[PDB]
Amino acid sequence: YIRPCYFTNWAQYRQGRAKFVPEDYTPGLCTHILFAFGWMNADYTVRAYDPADLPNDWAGEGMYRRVNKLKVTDTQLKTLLSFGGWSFGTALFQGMAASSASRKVFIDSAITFVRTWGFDGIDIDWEYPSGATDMANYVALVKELKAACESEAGSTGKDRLLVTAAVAAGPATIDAGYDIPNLAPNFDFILLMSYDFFGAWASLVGFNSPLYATTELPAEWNGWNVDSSARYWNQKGMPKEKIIVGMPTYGRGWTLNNASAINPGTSGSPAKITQYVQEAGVGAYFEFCEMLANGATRYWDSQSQVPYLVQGNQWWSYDDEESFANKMAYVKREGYGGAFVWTLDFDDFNAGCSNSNGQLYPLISVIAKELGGVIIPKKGG
Ligand SMILES: CCCOc1ccc([C@@H]2c3c(-c4ccccc4O)n[nH]c3C(=O)N2Cc2cccnc2)cc1OC
Repeated sequence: YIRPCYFTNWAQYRQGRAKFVPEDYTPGLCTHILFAFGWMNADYTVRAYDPADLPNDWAGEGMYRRVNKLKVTDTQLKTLLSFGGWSFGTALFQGMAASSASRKVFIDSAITFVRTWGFDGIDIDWEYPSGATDMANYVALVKELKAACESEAGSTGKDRLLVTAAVAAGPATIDAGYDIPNLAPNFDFILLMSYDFFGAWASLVGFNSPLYATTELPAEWNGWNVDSSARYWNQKGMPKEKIIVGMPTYGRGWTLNNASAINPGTSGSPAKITQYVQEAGVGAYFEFCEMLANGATRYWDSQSQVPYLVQGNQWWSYDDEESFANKMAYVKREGYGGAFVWTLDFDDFNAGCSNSNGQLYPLISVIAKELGGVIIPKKGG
């Protein structure tokens, strides 16, 4: 079972208990660490996102080496350099993928870059390719990228670089952007972004990552859930061993319009900002645990098999130990390739919740143990 985890190189800048560096990783937590993110130049060459990624005078070894140095104490761990994300937008992807020669510049620059900095593969999180032009250029990029990685491996004798992508879970996005049959043979696996189905961008109070649909939400959304999107990628021609189910350690929240209307499918505006994530409508597991300690009421959605909590006018959809174990039993029963996490930094990665029994990574640990057979230690002696 492939169990990748996203490392974000800006989580080191969060405050106090939220500060996350690679040294907070613990062996066997993941089989793959995706480094979010690598960056691009206007000419589509590759560069570091953060100067602190490279060995420097101020931070020292730098985040690339500090993440890759994790492979000495986790001897089966592989790393990948990810490109894109939502903040990256699409204008630079659209230009880079526009021609054989613009793609090759990125492809050659990227393969060189990852071999220089110790990564075992290249992850494309273009969010999102859209339309016939994009759809064909995206298929050309992944085929040409894999083609170059095979060559480089053939020439060098090294194990071939991995070629993955974080991909959309929404049916309309999936249709407008991805020629799956022409993509599947050139991908090692895809990180299915089976979350952000509902969110503060809209008034519809819903679930970030419902495993199944619920009749509490209007039928028009029956496809916006983990099970439907994974099936959709399988049905369009991605093999299951390549579909890695996405797992959020963050949650999405709302300021209710009516404090006594607390059911899924009510209406609201973005949630109040939380202390450490500092993004309205988003919040981390280590923040939700404190809400539960400070009086929030925990609810379980039986149809969608995920929790929500309510505290005053604050309504939060999130994931916990129960929803994680239910999604992992889901992954095994249905035979998908494994599960990945967005992100390591939103789990209670240091058993720092006031409520914590000491378990490091209470959420991600369930994936190590239920998919990997790995027991993550408790903090302390
Ligand atoms: C669909 C709209 C959801 O809104 C999102 C906004 C941003 C990201 C996230 C992100 C950020 C970012 C980081 C910390 C705090 C605020 C931010 O806006 N910077 N780059 C990225 C990124 O790619 N994100 C999404 C992502 C990429 C790959 C895999 N999983 C998630 C995410 C949002 O949800 C997508």
